[PDB]
Amino acid sequence: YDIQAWKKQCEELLNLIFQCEDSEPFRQPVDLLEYPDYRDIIDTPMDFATVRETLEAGNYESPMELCKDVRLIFSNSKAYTPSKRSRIYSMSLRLSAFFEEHISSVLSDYKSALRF
Repeated sequence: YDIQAWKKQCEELLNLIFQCEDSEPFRQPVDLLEYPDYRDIIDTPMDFATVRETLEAGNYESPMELCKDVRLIFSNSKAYTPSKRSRIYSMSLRLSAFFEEHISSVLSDYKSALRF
Protein backbone atom coordinates (compact mmCIF):
# COMPACT_ATOMS: atom_id res chain seq x y z
CA TYR A 1 0.00 0.00 0.00
CA ASP A 2 0.79 3.67 -0.73
CA ILE A 3 2.76 6.03 1.58
CA GLN A 4 0.81 9.03 0.16
CA ALA A 5 -2.59 7.31 0.28
CA TRP A 6 -3.53 9.00 3.64
CA LYS A 7 -3.91 12.34 1.94
CA LYS A 8 -7.01 11.42 -0.11
CA GLN A 9 -8.33 9.29 2.76
CA CYS A 10 -8.21 12.40 4.97
CA GLU A 11 -9.60 14.63 2.22
CA GLU A 12 -12.62 12.28 1.99
CA LEU A 13 -13.09 11.88 5.77
CA LEU A 14 -13.04 15.67 6.17
CA ASN A 15 -15.54 16.02 3.34
CA LEU A 16 -17.84 13.57 5.20
CA ILE A 17 -17.46 15.54 8.42
CA PHE A 18 -18.16 18.83 6.73
CA GLN A 19 -21.39 17.61 5.13
CA CYS A 20 -22.95 16.30 8.33
CA GLU A 21 -25.01 18.52 10.59
CA ASP A 22 -23.00 17.69 13.68
CA SER A 23 -20.00 19.55 12.23
CA GLU A 24 -21.88 22.86 11.95
CA PRO A 25 -20.42 24.59 14.97
CA PHE A 26 -16.87 23.52 14.06
CA ARG A 27 -16.70 24.33 10.29
CA GLN A 28 -15.09 27.73 10.57
CA PRO A 29 -12.87 29.78 12.87
CA VAL A 30 -14.97 30.85 15.82
CA ASP A 31 -16.30 34.37 15.41
CA LEU A 32 -15.01 36.41 18.40
CA LEU A 33 -17.69 39.03 17.85
CA GLU A 34 -20.22 36.27 18.53
CA TYR A 35 -18.17 34.56 21.25
CA PRO A 36 -16.02 37.28 22.83
CA ASP A 37 -14.50 35.35 25.76
CA TYR A 38 -13.47 32.43 23.57
CA ARG A 39 -9.82 33.35 24.01
CA ASP A 40 -10.03 33.75 27.75
CA ILE A 41 -10.77 30.02 27.73
CA ILE A 42 -9.08 28.71 24.52
CA ASP A 43 -5.33 29.19 23.87
CA THR A 44 -5.26 27.73 20.32
CA PRO A 45 -8.37 27.69 18.12
CA MET A 46 -8.93 25.10 15.42
CA ASP A 47 -11.72 24.41 12.95
CA PHE A 48 -12.36 22.05 10.03
CA ALA A 49 -12.03 24.69 7.28
CA THR A 50 -8.55 25.47 8.58
CA VAL A 51 -7.63 21.72 8.80
CA ARG A 52 -8.79 21.29 5.22
CA GLU A 53 -6.84 24.33 3.97
CA THR A 54 -3.69 22.99 5.68
CA LEU A 55 -4.10 19.57 4.03
CA GLU A 56 -4.76 21.04 0.59
CA ALA A 57 -1.72 23.34 0.96
CA GLY A 58 0.35 20.19 1.65
CA ASN A 59 1.34 21.46 5.09
CA TYR A 60 0.76 18.21 6.93
CA GLU A 61 3.96 16.18 6.92
CA SER A 62 2.10 13.09 8.22
CA PRO A 63 -1.38 12.13 9.12
CA MET A 64 -0.50 12.33 12.84
CA GLU A 65 -0.17 16.12 12.39
CA LEU A 66 -3.67 16.34 10.93
CA CYS A 67 -4.91 14.24 13.80
CA LYS A 68 -3.48 16.60 16.40
CA ASP A 69 -5.31 19.46 14.72
CA VAL A 70 -8.65 17.58 14.45
CA ARG A 71 -8.40 16.44 18.06
CA LEU A 72 -7.77 19.99 19.17
CA ILE A 73 -11.15 20.96 17.70
CA PHE A 74 -12.72 18.53 20.10
CA SER A 75 -10.64 19.30 23.18
CA ASN A 76 -11.35 22.99 22.56
CA SER A 77 -15.04 22.26 22.40
CA LYS A 78 -14.97 20.16 25.61
CA ALA A 79 -13.07 22.94 27.38
CA TYR A 80 -15.32 25.72 26.16
CA THR A 81 -18.62 23.82 26.35
CA PRO A 82 -18.13 21.36 29.26
CA SER A 83 -21.79 20.66 30.19
CA LYS A 84 -23.33 17.29 29.31
CA ARG A 85 -26.66 19.14 29.12
CA SER A 86 -25.44 21.07 26.08
CA ARG A 87 -26.41 19.89 22.63
CA ILE A 88 -23.05 21.13 21.37
CA TYR A 89 -21.29 18.75 23.79
CA SER A 90 -23.18 15.76 22.30
CA MET A 91 -22.56 16.85 18.70
CA SER A 92 -18.88 17.14 19.39
CA LEU A 93 -18.76 13.71 21.03
CA ARG A 94 -20.57 12.08 18.10
CA LEU A 95 -18.38 13.69 15.53
CA SER A 96 -15.28 12.84 17.53
CA ALA A 97 -16.34 9.18 17.80
CA PHE A 98 -16.84 9.19 14.05
CA PHE A 99 -13.54 10.83 13.35
CA GLU A 100 -11.68 8.40 15.58
CA GLU A 101 -13.44 5.39 14.02
CA HIS A 102 -12.13 6.29 10.59
CA ILE A 103 -8.75 7.76 11.40
CA SER A 104 -7.52 4.51 13.11
CA SER A 105 -7.33 2.74 9.79
CA VAL A 106 -5.78 5.68 8.12
CA LEU A 107 -3.00 5.67 10.65
CA SER A 108 -2.63 1.86 10.87
CA ASP A 109 -2.32 1.74 7.07
CA TYR A 110 0.25 4.54 7.20
CA LYS A 111 2.44 2.94 9.95
CA SER A 112 2.48 -0.37 8.15
CA ALA A 113 3.01 1.25 4.70
CA LEU A 114 6.16 2.59 6.39
CA ARG A 115 7.29 -1.10 6.49
CA PHE A 116 7.55 -2.37 2.84
